Amino acid sequence: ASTSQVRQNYHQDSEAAINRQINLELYASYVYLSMSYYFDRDDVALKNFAKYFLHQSHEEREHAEKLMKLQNQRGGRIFLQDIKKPDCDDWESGLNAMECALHLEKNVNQSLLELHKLATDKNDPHLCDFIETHYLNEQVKAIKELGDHVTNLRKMGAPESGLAEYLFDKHTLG
Amino acid sequence: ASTSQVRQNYHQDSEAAINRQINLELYASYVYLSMSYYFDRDDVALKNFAKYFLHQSHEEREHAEKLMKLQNQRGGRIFLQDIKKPDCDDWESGLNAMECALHLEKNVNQSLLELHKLATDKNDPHLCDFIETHYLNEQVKAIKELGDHVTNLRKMGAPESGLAEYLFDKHTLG
Amino acid sequence: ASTSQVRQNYHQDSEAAINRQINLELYASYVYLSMSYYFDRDDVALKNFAKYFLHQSHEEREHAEKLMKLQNQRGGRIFLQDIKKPDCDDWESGLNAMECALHLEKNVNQSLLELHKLATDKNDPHLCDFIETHYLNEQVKAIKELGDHVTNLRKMGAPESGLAEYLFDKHTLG
Amino acid sequence: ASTSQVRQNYHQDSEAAINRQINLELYASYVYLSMSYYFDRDDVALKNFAKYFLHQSHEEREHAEKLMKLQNQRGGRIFLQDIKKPDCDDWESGLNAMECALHLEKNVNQSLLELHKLATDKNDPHLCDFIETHYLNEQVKAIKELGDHVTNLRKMGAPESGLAEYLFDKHTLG
Amino acid sequence: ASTSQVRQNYHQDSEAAINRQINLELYASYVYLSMSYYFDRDDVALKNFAKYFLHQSHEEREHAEKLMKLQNQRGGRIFLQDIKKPDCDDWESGLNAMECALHLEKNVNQSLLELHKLATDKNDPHLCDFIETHYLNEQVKAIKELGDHVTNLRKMGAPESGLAEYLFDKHTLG
Amino acid sequence: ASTSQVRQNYHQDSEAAINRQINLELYASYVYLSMSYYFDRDDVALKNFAKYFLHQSHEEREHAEKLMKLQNQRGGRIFLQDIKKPDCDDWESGLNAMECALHLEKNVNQSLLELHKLATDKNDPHLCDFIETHYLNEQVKAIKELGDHVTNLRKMGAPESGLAEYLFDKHTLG
Ligand SMILES: [Cl-]
Ligand SMILES: [Cl-]
Ligand SMILES: [Cl-]
Ligand SMILES: [Cl-]
Ligand SMILES: [Cl-]
Ligand SMILES: [Cl-]
Ligand SMILES: [Cl-]
Ligand SMILES: [Cl-]
Ligand SMILES: [Cl-]
Ligand SMILES: [Cl-]
Ligand SMILES: [Cl-]
Ligand SMILES: [Cl-]
Ligand SMILES: [Cl-]
Ligand SMILES: [Cl-]
Ligand SMILES: [Cl-]
Ligand SMILES: [Cl-]
Ligand SMILES: [Cl-]
Ligand SMILES: [Cl-]
Ligand SMILES: [Cl-]
Ligand SMILES: [Cl-]
Ligand SMILES: [Cl-]
Ligand SMILES: [Cl-]
Ligand SMILES: [Cl-]
Ligand SMILES: [Cl-]
Ligand SMILES: [Mg+2]
Ligand SMILES: [Mg+2]
Ligand SMILES: [Mg+2]
Ligand SMILES: [Mg+2]
Ligand SMILES: [Mg+2]
Ligand SMILES: [Mg+2]
Ligand SMILES: [Mg+2]
Ligand SMILES: [Mg+2]
Ligand SMILES: [Mg+2]
Ligand SMILES: [Mg+2]
Ligand SMILES: [Mg+2]
Ligand SMILES: [Mg+2]
Ligand SMILES: [Mg+2]
Ligand SMILES: [Mg+2]
Ligand SMILES: [Mg+2]
Ligand SMILES: [Mg+2]
Ligand SMILES: [Mg+2]
Ligand SMILES: [Mg+2]
Ligand SMILES: [Mg+2]
Ligand SMILES: [Mg+2]
Ligand SMILES: [Mg+2]
Ligand SMILES: [Mg+2]
Ligand SMILES: [Mg+2]
Ligand SMILES: [Mg+2]
Ligand SMILES: [Mg+2]
Ligand SMILES: [Mg+2]
Ligand SMILES: [Mg+2]
Ligand SMILES: [Mg+2]
Ligand SMILES: [Mg+2]
Ligand SMILES: [Mg+2]
Ligand SMILES: [Mg+2]
Ligand SMILES: [Mg+2]
Ligand SMILES: [Mg+2]
Ligand SMILES: [Mg+2]
Ligand SMILES: [Mg+2]
Ligand SMILES: [Mg+2]
Ligand SMILES: [Mg+2]
Ligand SMILES: [Mg+2]
Ligand SMILES: [Mg+2]
Ligand SMILES: [Mg+2]
Ligand SMILES: [Mg+2]
Repeated sequence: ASTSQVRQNYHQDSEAAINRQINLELYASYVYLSMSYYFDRDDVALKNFAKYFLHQSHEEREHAEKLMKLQNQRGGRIFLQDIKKPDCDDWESGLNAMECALHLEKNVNQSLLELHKLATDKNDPHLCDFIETHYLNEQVKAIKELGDHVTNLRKMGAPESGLAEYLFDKHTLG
Repeated sequence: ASTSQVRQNYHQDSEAAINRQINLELYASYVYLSMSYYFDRDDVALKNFAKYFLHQSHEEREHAEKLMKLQNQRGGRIFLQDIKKPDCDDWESGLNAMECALHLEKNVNQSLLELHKLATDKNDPHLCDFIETHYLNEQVKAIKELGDHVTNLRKMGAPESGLAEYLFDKHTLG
Repeated sequence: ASTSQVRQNYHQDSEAAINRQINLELYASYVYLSMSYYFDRDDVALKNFAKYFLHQSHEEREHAEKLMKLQNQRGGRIFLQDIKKPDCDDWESGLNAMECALHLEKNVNQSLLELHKLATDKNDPHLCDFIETHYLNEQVKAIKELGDHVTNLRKMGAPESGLAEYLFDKHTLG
Repeated sequence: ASTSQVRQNYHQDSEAAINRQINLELYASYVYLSMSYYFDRDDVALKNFAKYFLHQSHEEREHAEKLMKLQNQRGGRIFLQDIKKPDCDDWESGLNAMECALHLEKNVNQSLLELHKLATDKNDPHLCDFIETHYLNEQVKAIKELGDHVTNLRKMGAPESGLAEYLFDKHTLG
Repeated sequence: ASTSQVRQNYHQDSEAAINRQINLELYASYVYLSMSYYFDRDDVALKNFAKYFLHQSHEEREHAEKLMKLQNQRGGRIFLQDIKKPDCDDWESGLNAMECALHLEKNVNQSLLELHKLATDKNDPHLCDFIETHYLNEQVKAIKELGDHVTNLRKMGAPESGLAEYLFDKHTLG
Repeated sequence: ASTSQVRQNYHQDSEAAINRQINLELYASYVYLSMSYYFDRDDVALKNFAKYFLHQSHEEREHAEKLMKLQNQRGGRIFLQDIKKPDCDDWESGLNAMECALHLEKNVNQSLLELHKLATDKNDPHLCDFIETHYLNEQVKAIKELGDHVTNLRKMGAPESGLAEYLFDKHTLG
């Protein structure tokens, strides 16, 4: 119960929202992990898709860690939840994985936007700045990159052209 | 259904056991993550406990990844499950965290030993070698290190001596 | 007849099996040699297929040499046999060569697995360790790589697309 | 009585066997020490035989130390015994010393093989791996080297040719 | 049937003769391989004989490869045959191995001379130049070196003097 | 029986005394070896005590070797005896180990002093100089260092303070 000695201008609702966001970032890490190893299957075998999604997975773990650090910086208390498995076991194709990643990042961005709204409603400028500085432009860049990737794959003839996915793997992700 | 072109001498039971082990390693990663940020709380404030457990968390993620790679190398199919949250939100003390980590690593080791027994019963020497080479001695070393740590903390007067935990933090984990 | 001064715990059946395995490795070297120069024909002209299979040929000669060294280390006696010519003179296509290499490596792996079973039945842990350390994971990696290659070529449109085989030659084997 | 906190899957019989093996390695160190200084006598005066056996003596001390470390890693308890003096005070000749070293290393290897059998019967894969990784191939290499040395000395005309032992000292051990 | 686009002034008899020569070079590689590991036996133990013959074995594999490349350069088609095992399993002595190698190289040289005669009869100056440039002087040098070696071993008292073979191993092959 | 060609002014009693001293130095090496691994136990876990005593163990082996060399330099003949196991299996504490080491080094010093008395009574100045130069001041320094260590541990509150032994381990032995 008793307060943290550091706590100031940090609403309990913001504290809870940061714990939800921690879960979401870990969930995103897990989705990209799954995607990565899909492309490492002997019957998929797109090694640069695999590295690309692994890198993205590790990023998301870093995003989670930074929110954990924030929780403590502000005197909130971290409460972890189960990290749900991804929706898919088999991601179908390079294009479909990229489409799923785009939708994931748009979902993560919507959560961060709700979090910023809350921080604004509770007049927490430090939390607003945090989210703006470390998260919002990362999301906009990730979303733009994924859209670019989907566009290229589509134009190249994916998913039906295995050639298209192979060449994208070498030229864009390589 | 149809076979993987790479698959040879890889029993379905071993395939399932590797998927269980993947979950366990990710679970271990999560426990150490939680422990790490506990020591980063302003009311705990043992920064080298925090770094030590973070490093251990990242290790475990690497151990999971290597099993995922193995699954694919052998032509098995990765099936992920929810990563359960840790048993504890509050780890009590440096000593109690170390005790919990020891019990975690002994549990992980017991799983790997059951996995090796299975691999032996199914006459899978490649899988036996894998487990021996990459996992079993890591576990024995981790277990020994954690026991050493618990011993020192106990001898120093933890958990009642906050001095003991502070000085261990600086001299052993620092 | 009279024993080797070094010989210990080395069954005559293991000695014979190692001589068979020596022949098999040299045979594998010969198959890859043949494949290599097929891709060097003026009417095939895929120079990176050619280098890839030449490298694999030299590897296999090294694998044979290490078994010869082992035979002597254990006090067995090397008995060489004719190295049979490969099954094919003309390997048809990049894809078909890769398919044949996959089947070759799976055959070599099955032989090594039978050899390990024998070594296990004769309670020869040094020989078990030898095979595990120097051979079994090499086979699993070779098999996985070849499967990956076959998958890519298939997805790209080989063997009918001469473009697919040309581009694979440059991007994967180059 | 009470258990070690680290102990897992480590049979008391294996614990005792490791203590016996520790004694044997120290015993081997002592035999090579004695051999070394024999060749340093003014009436023997083969300085490279002396260095060769001293190096081998120090190796064996390292092999003992690694088993001591293992005992502790696994939660067993080290119990030392007297290190018996070697069988011989006077080793007769370079050839006879080499012959005695060959028989010593074959004895040490037989002990390690019995130890591996025990570890296998008690389903201790970590201990099996330990012995395989750190000991069995060292023994096979040592045995092969000693056999090679005995062969050369014999072919050269030792022990009757003092010239043979002198020249072996310079060309093989030098 | 249909011609190679590159083929010019390349008689079918020369094409067949190059395929025979390819087999012979691989056969020579195999003889030297066998010789090499004979000297690696614990009861022979002449390590520089072993390295010398291994080097010669690898050379011969290179000589085969260059003929394979030639076949393709000229638009002929490679047809491989079984590589026969060597005549001997046990090479008796350093001197006898050297004598056998001399006879092998003289046989290989006689084949190359017949090949040059054919190339001359078919007015193939490119093939004549090839053989002259890459093969004939190599043979003359190899033959001279082997004769020199046999002479020295004979003068030193081989094969009865094990000392002679030991010292040759160190001073000439070392 | 017959004399060594090198022997001069070297009494048989001195020869025997040097053989006894060789045994004592090896015995000291063994005591420190045992002490070292005691501190490596998971329930003791003082790693710098362990390194300190291991270093001391290796020193003593060097002291033995130098006496063996001396025996031969003077034309005496080395006669080895069993190296007795240490008095203790369990050394109780850092303080008690240090106390036992102090008593060991004082015993070794008393032996060397008796040896010097003998060398003096037999008018062997070379042996007197040997002992003075290589042994007596080493003993005085070792004894002083061990006394210093015991004093510090005692003042710090050992053996009851596990904190004291931990901090000594880091600051003095570290
Ligand atoms: Cl607040
Ligand atoms: Cl609030
Ligand atoms: Cl939950
Ligand atoms: Cl930007
Ligand atoms: Cl299977
Ligand atoms: Cl199955
Ligand atoms: Cl689940
Ligand atoms: Cl280790
Ligand atoms: Cl045997
Ligand atoms: Cl047998
Ligand atoms: Cl045959
Ligand atoms: Cl691997
Ligand atoms: Cl146990
Ligand atoms: Cl037990
Ligand atoms: Cl005893
Ligand atoms: Cl080896
Ligand atoms: Cl023509
Ligand atoms: Cl023609
Ligand atoms: Cl044939
Ligand atoms: Cl010349
Ligand atoms: Cl005298
Ligand atoms: Cl006297
Ligand atoms: Cl005795
Ligand atoms: Cl001083
Ligand atoms: Mg959520
Ligand atoms: Mg891969
Ligand atoms: Mg990202
Ligand atoms: Mg994120
Ligand atoms: Mg669910
Ligand atoms: Mg989706
Ligand atoms: Mg910014
Ligand atoms: Mg589980
Ligand atoms: Mg902090
Ligand atoms: Mg770890
Ligand atoms: Mg793990
Ligand atoms: Mg739950
Ligand atoms: Mg717990
Ligand atoms: Mg290992
Ligand atoms: Mg065969
Ligand atoms: Mg070419
Ligand atoms: Mg290969
Ligand atoms: Mg092979
Ligand atoms: Mg045939
Ligand atoms: Mg085929
Ligand atoms: Mg390995
Ligand atoms: Mg014994
Ligand atoms: Mg000397
Ligand atoms: Mg050795
Ligand atoms: Mg040893
Ligand atoms: Mg006795
Ligand atoms: Mg003997
Ligand atoms: Mg090894
Ligand atoms: Mg022929
Ligand atoms: Mg050798
Ligand atoms: Mg040559
Ligand atoms: Mg040739
Ligand atoms: Mg035949
Ligand atoms: Mg012959
Ligand atoms: Mg020339
Ligand atoms: Mg004594
Ligand atoms: Mg330790
Ligand atoms: Mg000392
Ligand atoms: Mg001493
Ligand atoms: Mg004592
Ligand atoms: Mg002095």
